[PDB]
Amino acid sequence: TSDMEEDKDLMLKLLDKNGFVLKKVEIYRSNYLAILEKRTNGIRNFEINNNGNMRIFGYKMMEHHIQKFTDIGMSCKIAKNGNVYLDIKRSAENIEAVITVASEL
DNA sequence: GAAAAGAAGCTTTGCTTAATAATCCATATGGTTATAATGGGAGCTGTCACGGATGCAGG
Repeated sequence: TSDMEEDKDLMLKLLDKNGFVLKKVEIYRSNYLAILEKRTNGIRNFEINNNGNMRIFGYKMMEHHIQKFTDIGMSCKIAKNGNVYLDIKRSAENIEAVITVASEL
């Protein structure tokens, strides 16, 4: 969707803004991937699904980071190896909120 | 005889997970300590009845 395009525009705007460099930005399963450079704060990528949900996924994230993203109301799915899903709705205010909580981790 | 409806048969896809890079950490191994530092310790103490093998000795 073009809303996913514009939310990609503000996403790269606020990740490029806040000094969080990217490994690669990928359209994969027709979904966006704002992948972090290193596994910083136990986080892998800042992805966008086309199903109205931008998602933050990681590997062995600390609990207090997860609490900081449930401050802005995000779902989580831990795995058996430390893989953690973080669901939020894809919107510009959620772009600003997720990248401003990620910008203070 | 039409028309909803449900399966056959394709696809994706979010999730998992097994293979593999990375790293770190137990582990071994050896070295190296330059004053001088000179014979242990529990041994049980209240069996016991037989018995055969030493063991010693004088004729």
